[PDB]
Amino acid sequence: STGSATTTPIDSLDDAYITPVQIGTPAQTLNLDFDTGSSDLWVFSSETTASEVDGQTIYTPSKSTTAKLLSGATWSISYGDGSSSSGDVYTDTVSVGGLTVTGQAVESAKKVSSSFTEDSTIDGLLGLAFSTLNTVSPTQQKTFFDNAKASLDSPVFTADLGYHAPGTYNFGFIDTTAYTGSITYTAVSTKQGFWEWTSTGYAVGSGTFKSTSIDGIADTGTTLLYLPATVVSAYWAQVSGAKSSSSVGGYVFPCSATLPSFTFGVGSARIVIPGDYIDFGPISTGSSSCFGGIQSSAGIGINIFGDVALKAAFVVFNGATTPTLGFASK
Repeated sequence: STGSATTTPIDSLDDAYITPVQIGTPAQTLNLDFDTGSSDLWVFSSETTASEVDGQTIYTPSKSTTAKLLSGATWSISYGDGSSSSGDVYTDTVSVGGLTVTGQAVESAKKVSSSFTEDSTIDGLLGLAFSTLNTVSPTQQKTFFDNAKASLDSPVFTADLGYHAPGTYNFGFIDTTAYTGSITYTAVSTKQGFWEWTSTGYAVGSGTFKSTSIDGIADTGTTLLYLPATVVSAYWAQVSGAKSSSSVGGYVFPCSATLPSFTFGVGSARIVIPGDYIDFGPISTGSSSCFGGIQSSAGIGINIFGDVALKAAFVVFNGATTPTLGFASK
């Protein structure tokens, strides 16, 4: 089997991408944030504290004839700075573009943190990291991809995110018309539960490519590109007036600037992120100071190849017995 679904930016800045997902019988369609950096499929629901729902579409398990409460099971995900989302667990039928998994664990939120309430465009998350990170207790549950894997024509999914435009998630096949040239595959460490790999280096604009190993994760659930401070300084040095601001919490640059591209290495191949992808707009409405899309990973503990990087590429998440990651230009 295979499935395909269009993923769409939630706003004019590509702050995140939502993909429609059918849950239950009859289907309830929720717009989920497909997240290769986490491993829980969790949703706003009829059980979510009423004052914490503000425009989101909810899953109502009592209206699904295939929903079954997973007895005694709970989940909780904590955020590095902001509270937590948590709840109970059902099993139900989940389909993405008709690709169907029966008995998928669907984590129903009883509480969500404030940032989720405040974002009416995201009805929940569909995790696509490795199932070792799934938070359900006392019985860990499998991701949608893990449950689908054996049925798929190939045990793979691909991310083709758009800049200011819709994109595609495909499961089970490689659309060879979606990229240019060849796909370069690179090794993955699954020990931390992420799609963790090593970039071979970087270049700023038309400058010299610097060969240096950059370990990090391919994370569709993170907006920006987080890299070591030396790399980030080399990039912003090329933007007149750009500087790291402690109060804002990262690099800002004059909105009038024209940003250079940024190139990252995958083996001997090169992925070029156009400068326009690095502009995240005014720090506050009406400001002429803009927020950069490449930021230091210093406080994070890991480098993150988030949407700013991934949307420049066609990305293959190969879940074969030894997983690998593929990148092609597009």
